[PDB]
Amino acid sequence: AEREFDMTIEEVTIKVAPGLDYKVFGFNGQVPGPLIHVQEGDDVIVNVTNNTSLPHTIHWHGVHQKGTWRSDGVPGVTQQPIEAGDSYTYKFKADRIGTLWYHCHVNVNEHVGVRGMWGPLIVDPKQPLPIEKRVTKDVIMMMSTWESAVADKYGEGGTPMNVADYFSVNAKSFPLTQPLRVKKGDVVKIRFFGAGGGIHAMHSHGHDMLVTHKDGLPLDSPYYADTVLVSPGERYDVIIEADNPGRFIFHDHVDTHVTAGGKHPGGPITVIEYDGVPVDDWYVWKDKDYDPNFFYSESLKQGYGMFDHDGFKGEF
Amino acid sequence: AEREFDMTIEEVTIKVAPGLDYKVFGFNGQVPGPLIHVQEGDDVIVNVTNNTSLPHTIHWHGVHQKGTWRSDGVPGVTQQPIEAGDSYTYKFKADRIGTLWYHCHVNVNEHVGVRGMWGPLIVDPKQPLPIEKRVTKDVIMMMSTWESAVADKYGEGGTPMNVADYFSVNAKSFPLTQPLRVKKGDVVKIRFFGAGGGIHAMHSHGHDMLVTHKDGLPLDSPYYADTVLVSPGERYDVIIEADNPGRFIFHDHVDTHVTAGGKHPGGPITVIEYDGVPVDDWYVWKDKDYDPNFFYSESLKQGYGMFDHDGFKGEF
Amino acid sequence: AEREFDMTIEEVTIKVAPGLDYKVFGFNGQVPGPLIHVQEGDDVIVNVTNNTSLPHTIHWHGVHQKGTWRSDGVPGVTQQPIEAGDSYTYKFKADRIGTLWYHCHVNVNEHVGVRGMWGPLIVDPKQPLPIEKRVTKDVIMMMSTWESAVADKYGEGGTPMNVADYFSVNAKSFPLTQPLRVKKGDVVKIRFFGAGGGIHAMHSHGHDMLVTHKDGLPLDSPYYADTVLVSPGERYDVIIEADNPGRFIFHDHVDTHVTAGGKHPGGPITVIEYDGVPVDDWYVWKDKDYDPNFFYSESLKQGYGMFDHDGFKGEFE
Ligand SMILES: [Cl-]
Ligand SMILES: [Cu+2]
Ligand SMILES: [Cu+2]
Ligand SMILES: [Cu+2]
Ligand SMILES: [Cu+2]
Ligand SMILES: [Cu+2]
Ligand SMILES: [Cu+2]
Ligand SMILES: [Cu+2]
Ligand SMILES: [Cu+2]
Ligand SMILES: [Cu+2]
Ligand SMILES: [Cu+2]
Ligand SMILES: [Cu+2]
Ligand SMILES: [Cu+2]
Ligand SMILES: [O-]
Ligand SMILES: [O-]
Ligand SMILES: [O-]
Ligand SMILES: [O]
Ligand SMILES: [O]
Ligand SMILES: [O]
Repeated sequence: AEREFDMTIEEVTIKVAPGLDYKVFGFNGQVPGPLIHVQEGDDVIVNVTNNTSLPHTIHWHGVHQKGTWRSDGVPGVTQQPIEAGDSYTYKFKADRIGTLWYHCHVNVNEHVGVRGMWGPLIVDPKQPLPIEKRVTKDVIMMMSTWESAVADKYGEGGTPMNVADYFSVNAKSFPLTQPLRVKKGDVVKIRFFGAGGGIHAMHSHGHDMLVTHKDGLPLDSPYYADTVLVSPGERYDVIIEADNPGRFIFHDHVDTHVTAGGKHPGGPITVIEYDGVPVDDWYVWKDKDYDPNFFYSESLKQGYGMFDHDGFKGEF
Repeated sequence: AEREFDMTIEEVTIKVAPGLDYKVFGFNGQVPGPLIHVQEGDDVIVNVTNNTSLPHTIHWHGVHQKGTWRSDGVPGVTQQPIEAGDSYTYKFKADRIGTLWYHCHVNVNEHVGVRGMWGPLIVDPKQPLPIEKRVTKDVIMMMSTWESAVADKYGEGGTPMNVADYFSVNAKSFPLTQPLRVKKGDVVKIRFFGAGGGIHAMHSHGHDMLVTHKDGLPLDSPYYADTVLVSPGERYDVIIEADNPGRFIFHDHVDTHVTAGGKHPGGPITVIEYDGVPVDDWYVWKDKDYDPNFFYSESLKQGYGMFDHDGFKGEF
Repeated sequence: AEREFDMTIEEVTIKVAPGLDYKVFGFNGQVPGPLIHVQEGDDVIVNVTNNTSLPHTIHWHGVHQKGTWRSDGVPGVTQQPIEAGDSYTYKFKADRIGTLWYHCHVNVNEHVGVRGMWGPLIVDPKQPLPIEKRVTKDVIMMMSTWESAVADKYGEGGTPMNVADYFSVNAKSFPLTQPLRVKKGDVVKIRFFGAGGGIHAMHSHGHDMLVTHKDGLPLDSPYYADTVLVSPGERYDVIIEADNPGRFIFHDHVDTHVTAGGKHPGGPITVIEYDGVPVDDWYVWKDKDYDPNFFYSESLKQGYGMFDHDGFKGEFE
């Protein structure tokens, strides 16, 4: 089918960590950008309006651009950039299946590295794996890093001379991340994204992960892991059988990554929280103000389209 | 069978490199911590006493904690910390096979990152692979990194603002490591662990490695490699057929890691030494005071339980 | 067959990026070093003369040195170093197939990390994969990093204390790299090497890569990827079917790696340029002064032997 979406680029401020508000260029004013969910073979049309002060593009990572290379989104190579105030339309056929993503391709070290210019693009195979058939919950985790020294000033950041001192999943640092709430018997698909410039060793306590897809394509030889290394650009899809009730932390195992501005704990940390496990008095997330769509799992149930999430919106 | 043992946590000092003594929090006062070797299905009981001035826990990485999540060792999630001077008992069933490990889960960026709070946990499968049946020598290699500036300073370190300037295997930097001594026809299992916060590209001269396990689970499709990338939290098991006598260095190929405080050589370097190869007067290790258990290879031969090793003990 | 080569080690200066000239120890005065291309089972003889002021060796990474360990090239382990002005001869049988490489094994954090002491060693299998037979273009991409503070000073660099602020493929930083020119129907083998001390996430726009070999040995279970992580010492071989005409950038996806001295763009970036696509006036590489051998693809067609390339040569003092 033909699916047409309108996107903006906005200058907004987001709260990444306690102690760290960050100036970003949010797609539709949010970080992660809106979930785009379509079916294998669809014709996609995205009209982009640049409501910021600087030029951008959108590149569709993993999208072949079969017969549409002029929509690849690379300045100086497939198009001239989208300037401030201007608009531009992308058209492509979603013939590549799986977990894809989209991001700015202007000044990528800064725009993608620390200005949040990215979001998920999920293409459903017309014919999914048997394994995907059993899935009861779909989960998106986009990891990135932040440089506090340049949080308020567009135009700097993302070089080897900068210090990345805050780490996140879906643009929040623990304890501002949210738990992954499951019930016994759930079949959980988790899609990891190396959205920023760091490497993330994602480790699930209490469970092994079945690695089923690399960069959205199904592996002929899936393998189990308790720790999955995710590096810039990559995606890994895993399956977790939620058959082991408890509270099980789920986090980046890169030691410096579980800090925030030098202080521990912080970073890409969540907790697999099983329904019905009694909450202890000392539980860090006792009485959490809970967001069931922090990993886009509600949005992912709503069919094809473009989904904003107010939990990800920034302030003007 | 039920395996019960007693572990303490001690403030001790170890020598990591010539010129670098390091204050660590050693399990049973040693780094690497004691080897725990059990069989698949064993019931494990660990009585832990914190004889240090700071709180810790012990998390059993790879252990599912099926119906025992309260033994997962995560402060604020599965337990309150073990305070200075107190004791805590962990109980779990070793139903997950393979190369596992354990480490503190309090202040992990420092404690695991630079204070040595880790050790190996090997669970023997009921049904080993055929190649595992042929193994004549079993080898543990736990890689980590060190920040010389905080060598004397508990409560500091393991942040992006620190500099990791020393590198090791089993808490020694070359030349203070030990050779891997083999004889022609040996079948060598090597287990690599990403114990600290760094990434290590483990490369065997003179030989290809067959990669057989990821995080302790057997791959359906094992593959050969001469260089295996090991990142924090991960384990890789390989097999080397010792069929090429010579002296063949075996080391981290990450260029900066074969240094020690800016000097070369150092870091995670050993040498596969074959019996009967004549020794040149210029061979760097011709007069080595040899420790046959530097890779726990002897301990691994002595039954099921917990094993200390005097060569890893620190000074009070 | 017996194949004998004479190699030198020279002090030269290479241009890594606009405004970054770098002092290196180039094999045959070039970085990447010369392509060595032999057949499985050949007996290789390499006579090395050190024309620089410092000691070196050559280690043959991936070469088993079966019964020839004393040619492994490691100082203090298998030999004494090759001192300034001296020579040394390596002999080994190429019985290990695939994408191998060679590099100095003295002071490696500096010599391999920033002095360009490395080059590719390709061993053709007697029995290549079926897919390898469809290949119409073979491509070598050797990634490394550079520390500008020590560009002019042999004897320093390659430590945790240093800052790697420039990045390259085959020792050039975009825009001084060259495009990968194909035509529709091409079958492209690319061989990625982690020559330096950095990690590189190589991403092909417009195409998936079929990953077929790890460290030169064929995988029983090849897999597709659009992003392949390459870390020091490793090689990956992939296949790209060139069936999607466009201009498709191909680059290290590690964000800080697409910079040069703190500026963007730069780093390990090329463009897959399909012959049939009309060139726009704003295209960054319109009228590029083109080197068709930037990825050794012409040398790789020219038979067994050792091949220099002037596009990689630096300047003598
Ligand atoms: Cl064409
Ligand atoms: Cu942008
Ligand atoms: Cu991308
Ligand atoms: Cu892309
Ligand atoms: Cu953990
Ligand atoms: Cu601790
Ligand atoms: Cu762990
Ligand atoms: Cu764990
Ligand atoms: Cu080596
Ligand atoms: Cu050298
Ligand atoms: Cu090497
Ligand atoms: Cu080697
Ligand atoms: Cu790109
Ligand atoms: O952990
Ligand atoms: O090496
Ligand atoms: O990208
Ligand atoms: O990309
Ligand atoms: O863990
Ligand atoms: O090597």
